Amino acid sequence: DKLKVAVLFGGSSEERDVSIASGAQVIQALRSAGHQVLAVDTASGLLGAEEERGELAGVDVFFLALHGGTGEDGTLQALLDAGGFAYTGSGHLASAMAMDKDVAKRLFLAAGVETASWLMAPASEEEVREQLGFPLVVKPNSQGSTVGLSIVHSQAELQPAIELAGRYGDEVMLERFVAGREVTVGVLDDQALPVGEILLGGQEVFDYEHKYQAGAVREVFPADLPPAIAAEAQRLALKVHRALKLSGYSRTDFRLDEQGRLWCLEVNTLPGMTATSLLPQAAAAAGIGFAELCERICRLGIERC
Amino acid sequence: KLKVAVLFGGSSEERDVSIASGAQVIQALRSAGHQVLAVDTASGLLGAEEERRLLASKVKEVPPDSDSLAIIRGVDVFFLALHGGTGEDGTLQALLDAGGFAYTGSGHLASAMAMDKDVAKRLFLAAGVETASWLMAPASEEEVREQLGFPLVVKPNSQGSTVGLSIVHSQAELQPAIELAGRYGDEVMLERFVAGREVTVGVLDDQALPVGEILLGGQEVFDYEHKYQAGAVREVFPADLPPAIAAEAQRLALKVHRALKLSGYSRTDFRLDEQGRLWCLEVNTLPGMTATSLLPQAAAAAGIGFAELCERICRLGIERC
Ligand SMILES: Nc1ncnc2c1ncn2[C@@H]1O[C@H](COP(=O)(O)OP(=O)(O)O)[C@@H](O)[C@H]1O
Ligand SMILES: Nc1ncnc2c1ncn2[C@@H]1O[C@H](COP(=O)(O)OP(=O)(O)O)[C@@H](O)[C@H]1O
Ligand SMILES: N[C@@H]1CON=C1OP(=O)(O)O
Ligand SMILES: N[C@@H]1CON=C1OP(=O)(O)O
Ligand SMILES: [K+]
Ligand SMILES: [K+]
Ligand SMILES: [Mg+2]
Ligand SMILES: [Mg+2]
Ligand SMILES: [Mg+2]
Ligand SMILES: [Mg+2]
Repeated sequence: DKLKVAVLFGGSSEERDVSIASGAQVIQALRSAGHQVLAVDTASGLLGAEEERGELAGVDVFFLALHGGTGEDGTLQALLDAGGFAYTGSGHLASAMAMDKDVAKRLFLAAGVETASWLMAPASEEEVREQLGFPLVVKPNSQGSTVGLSIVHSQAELQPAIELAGRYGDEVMLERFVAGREVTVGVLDDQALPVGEILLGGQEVFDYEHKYQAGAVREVFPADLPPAIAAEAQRLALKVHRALKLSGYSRTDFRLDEQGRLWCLEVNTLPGMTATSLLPQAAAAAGIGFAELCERICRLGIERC
Repeated sequence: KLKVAVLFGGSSEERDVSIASGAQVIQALRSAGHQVLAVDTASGLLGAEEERRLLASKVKEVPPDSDSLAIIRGVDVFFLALHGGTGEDGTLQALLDAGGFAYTGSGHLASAMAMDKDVAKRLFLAAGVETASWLMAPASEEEVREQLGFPLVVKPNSQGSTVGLSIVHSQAELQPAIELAGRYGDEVMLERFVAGREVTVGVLDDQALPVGEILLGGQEVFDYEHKYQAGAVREVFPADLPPAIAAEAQRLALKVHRALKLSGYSRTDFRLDEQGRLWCLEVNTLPGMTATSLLPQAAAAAGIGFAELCERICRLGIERC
């Protein structure tokens, strides 16, 4: 039968605007399926009639429409664990691991999932030149939505990029740049969804502004890939999902180089659920509408907790 | 002087060990001139009468049974004298993060990884630290014979104090050991048994402490009774090891401590086989501070008294948070 769902969204991370967009979509979708939905901005509280345009007693599950920060890195998950509350997405350890890109890439390698060489800042000019080369990617260790990320083409560009990434967290990653195509794989309850490609044109990376403006980039589900490469991307994403002990759903990002080899960048335990977002498009390609997707995520969270 | 809240007790199978650790830490910090509040996380901030009775309780031969645990279930720094469960697996750490409180030991990711022995061992190998072959239940008897063979160790993935652990010498013993380990958590490890010597390395503030050896006599493993009954086993600090082996154990323990992003202090356990190879079992982020505990003995061997050790752990927590 129908659920009472509290959709937690907003928060105080650099991905707050993305989270508000996700929360708005999920609230409408679950209401469309006849569930009772309570909208909670975790930076303010329970929204009234106008703001949407005690009561949480009897809530079956908290839908975590949050992105980044304490909402995605395990902190909120542990808070809800300690309160005995059911929630969607991955648990405390799994969420904390997937947000730490450094730790996650060590586990990718342990699972047989290819990933680009990297160093954590600070790194000397010698270490960078010997192990990484140019161009390279500087990114915060625990951000999302491409926040804080720079492409570094020469040694003189490195320090400003590290300082930029350092404004968004305590650790900074220097990663070998993988030239090629942009591929992403959603997982829903231990099943891979159709692979998607993001067509970047002349751009080096998939940045914040192109991730969340409608029509800024073309996104193709199922991607126009040789069947064996798409099957490999799905095989690897499931290995990542299982390796980090994720639950419910996830979305894994790959770079596909000009030689046909896939390189795993990261996995996201709370991927975007907006209109332009990648995971809903992969689900729709699999035949799963957005409302059904939201309900299934709810029930997977209930079963786990 | 500081104002310290010592959190202890909890509702894990290591509750009695935690009470014993908290009692020592509270006593030592009060001797050093600090104001100390005692907090059993199973109830709350204790009054003097409930403090007096709780802290006098000694660790028993067996851990607190499930039925007993069912009934149980201006501060400068929170000293976490807890062991296991939510007190050590990152849950409480995240609680304290969210409240902006300073606490001792490792953060919430680091604590969660060290309690998950499976994940920790993957990171051991990533850091160049040897560790024994292992499988996670469910594993077919076919897989077990092919990968591990006998003897092997069955242990809960996320316990401590040797709770739920069995040595399996034959096929018939395997299923009962897995059922036992499953009464103490959701995940169960099967690990190749390493015959040899029992070696442990404390770390304090990114420095290794003198290596210790636990002399087990004829016992194959270091169990709950022998860990906490006084005089049950002889423990040697600094261990009587070839210097190159002790120095390698210390190098590896520091690699483990840094690999899992631990903070403050830790204690890493190894088995040393007859060929001189070290095999890393686990690292503990909230090691015991009881009167029979290993970390205080390593600290003492480095010239660090117990009260000073407690104070230094406090200040490392304040500086981190
Ligand atoms: N090593 C790399 N090589 C090439 N492009 C990269 C690399 N790392 C990141 N990028 C680009 O930056 C984007 C964001 O990187 P990602 O690692 O997915 O972090 P985020 O969590 O911010 O999405 C990717 O979608 C990709 O376009
Ligand atoms: N693979 C193994 N080989 C030999 N002895 C083991 C092994 N694993 C555990 N033990 C024994 O069991 C004890 C507890 O195991 P450990 O991995 O340290 O778990 P705990 O977190 O319960 O201390 C060890 O001190 C050791 O005596
Ligand atoms: N974390 C963002 C927001 O929702 N989905 C995301 O994926 P990412 O941009 O991290 O690749
Ligand atoms: N976890 C226990 C209690 O404090 N220190 C301990 O180490 P372990 O027995 O886990 O090796
Ligand atoms: K991530
Ligand atoms: K441990
Ligand atoms: Mg991400
Ligand atoms: Mg990404
Ligand atoms: Mg342990
Ligand atoms: Mg141990």
